[PDB]
Amino acid sequence: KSNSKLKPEVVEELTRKTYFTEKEVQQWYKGFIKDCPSGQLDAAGFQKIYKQFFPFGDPTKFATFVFNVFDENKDGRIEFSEFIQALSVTSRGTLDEKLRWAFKLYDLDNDGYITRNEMLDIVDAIYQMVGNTVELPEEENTPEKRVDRIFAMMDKNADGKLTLQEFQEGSKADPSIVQALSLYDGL
Ligand SMILES: O=C(Cc1c[nH]c2ccccc12)N/N=C/c1ccc([N+](=O)[O-])c(O)c1
Ligand SMILES: [Ca+2]
Ligand SMILES: [Ca+2]
Ligand SMILES: [Ca+2]
Ligand code: NA
Repeated sequence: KSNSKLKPEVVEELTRKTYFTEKEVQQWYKGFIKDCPSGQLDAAGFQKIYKQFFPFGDPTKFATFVFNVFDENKDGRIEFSEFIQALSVTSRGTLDEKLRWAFKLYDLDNDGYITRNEMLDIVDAIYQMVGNTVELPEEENTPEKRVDRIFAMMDKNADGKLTLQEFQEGSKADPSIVQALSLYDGL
């Protein structure tokens, strides 16, 4: 096995917690192990993954935000159970499940609201990750302008924070958000 096989009860458990079949779970564990022999992905390794996908801007900050959502137990490592569950929601979830995950990504302090400064932190990290290989349209060319449009559309009581309900409904109102979150294996 060389631990490239999971225990049977662990295969059954992870298949039951994800949109993957038993075979798919086993294939992902095999790749996870070749790429991370210790069975634990650290923040540095996560940033390397994002560094290859996005070699034009600095993805340090954004990969760290994502790393922290993958890291459901906050021990500073991604283990396979965490990895596979995060991949299942982000690649195969329903729109409501992806929106719940997205909310956890933006709710940096886990208090149930996304403030404007929280969203600005995430959106700045995204802008930095893409980097200015291309010029954006003027009305969305800073992270501030993007956050202001989002709060205009979604902050219904205009208190400077988004509840989970405001983010979900606000997200569903915008066709480009709906589109981005309704993919299954990217399609
Ligand atoms: O290791 C991975 C996944 C993954 C895909 N293909 C692989 C091959 C080898 C190892 C890992 C992978 N990080 N992406 C994570 C992720 C997190 C959040 C979002 N979001 O922000 O939407 C997303 O789209 C993907
Ligand atoms: Ca962990
Ligand atoms: Ca918060
Ligand atoms: Ca609000
Ligand atoms: Na499954």
